[PDB]
Amino acid sequence: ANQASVVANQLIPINAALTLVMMRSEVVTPVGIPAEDIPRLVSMQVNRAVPLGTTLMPDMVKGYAA
Repeated sequence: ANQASVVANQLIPINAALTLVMMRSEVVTPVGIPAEDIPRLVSMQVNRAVPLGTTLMPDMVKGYAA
């Protein structure tokens, strides 16, 4: 597997806007939002709490559509 996903680098509280310190890139399964989309996720809000080490999925970000 070579495809990396965005993984929460800290607990992201419900309704928080994403910042760069919150997002790392890891090869995990199941695959979530592509790690190269991290720039484009900044300031978007999550619709649930995302614990440390959880893969960020399309349905967890408000307004995500790519």
